[PDB]
Amino acid sequence: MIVLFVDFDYFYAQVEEVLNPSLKGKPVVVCVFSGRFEDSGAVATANYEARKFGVKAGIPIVEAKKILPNAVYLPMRKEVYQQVSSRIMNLLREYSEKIEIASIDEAYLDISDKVRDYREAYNLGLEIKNKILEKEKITVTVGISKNKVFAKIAADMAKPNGIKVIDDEEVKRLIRELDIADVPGIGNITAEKLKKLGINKLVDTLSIEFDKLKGMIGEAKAKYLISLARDEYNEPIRTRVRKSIGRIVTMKRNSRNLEEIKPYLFRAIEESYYKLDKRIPKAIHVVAVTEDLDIVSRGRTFPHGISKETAYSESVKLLQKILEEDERKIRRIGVRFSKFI
DNA sequence: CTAACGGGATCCTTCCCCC
DNA sequence: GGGGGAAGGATTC
Ligand SMILES: Cc1cn([C@H]2C[C@H](O)[C@@H](COP(=O)(O)OP(=O)(O)OP(=O)(O)O)O2)c(=O)[nH]c1=O
Ligand SMILES: [Ca+2]
Ligand SMILES: [Ca+2]
Ligand SMILES: [Ca+2]
Repeated sequence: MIVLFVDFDYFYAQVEEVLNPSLKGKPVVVCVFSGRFEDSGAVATANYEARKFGVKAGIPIVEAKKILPNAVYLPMRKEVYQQVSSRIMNLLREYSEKIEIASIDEAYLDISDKVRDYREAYNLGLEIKNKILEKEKITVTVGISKNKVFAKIAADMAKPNGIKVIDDEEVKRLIRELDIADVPGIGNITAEKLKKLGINKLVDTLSIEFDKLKGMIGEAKAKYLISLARDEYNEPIRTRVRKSIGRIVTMKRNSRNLEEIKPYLFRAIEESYYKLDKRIPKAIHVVAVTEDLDIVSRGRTFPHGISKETAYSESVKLLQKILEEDERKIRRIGVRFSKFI
């Protein structure tokens, strides 16, 4: 297998840069305002000019303005970014029928049937980089290797407008030397669990007893990491089908009053049913983010599709159950639909 | 009515009903 | 012993 992985660079900020090129060279920060107060919210992404000084995704807006008070702070316009993303994905489909769209800005291409070695796969990587910046003037990063995981690691390394190949021989040195926290699927809770077991490299998973590795990170992550360490990972590129659609809004103030929460729950349903855009769900989940950011959720499924009116009636019953069974004030209320037809 | 913070989605684990 | 569905967890974007 030769897998080609395309990852658009600083993508929300770069799209705003494309629609308004005067922004180029300046630090651009794309924020998600929450409306509790002024500048309440977080950073969706920033470009590298803003990232240089520590303004990156996740940190509060007010924190970013303390660091770069004169940066360009734009509100998030995600469906603008989605239509741009949709057009770029359609470009990628010319280079392989086997393609996996992983998120709004990442696609995996199986180029096994289109090139014979890495040298050609590298050249076609440049052909894709040019065509995207040709047709849409967006710089991307190409990562090429033998499986999805190392193709993504390659792109992580060359990330800002790069292209880089991890060959079979670098895969082996990476198995021995790459920090295991830098492996896709290993966040900090799992990474911290691995270090307390002594594992800091992928090869260490072969030396440890499986049951004690399984006992602390789970069966799936264990087989996953062992498979990578044995150089025997090879999940195929598959078309990913969106399995849920939802929306959760922050209330202007915390509450446990059913009548105060109901408008927000209903607006989540309105916006959620719009995003379904045709497509009928048979399962609904009411999702509450509590006082202290803890997410509670009650749902239920039906032998049939759910109309908007049933979504209204049932969300109230499911919301009542959340307050019946939890004592925390709710801070954000939302809804998720799944199990489509 | 301005208060130390978004939002969307996936896969997996755990528990419990059930064959 | 396992298949299945609900709610919680960890991840990533
Ligand atoms: C990391 C991250 C990204 N995003 C959004 C913003 C990005 O435009 C999009 C893809 O994110 P990423 O690909 O993870 O980051 P990026 O594209 O903005 O920067 P990079 O060049 O390093 O890839 O997802 C979030 O909303 N929250 C997050 O925590
Ligand atoms: Ca990415
Ligand atoms: Ca990206
Ligand atoms: Ca990590």
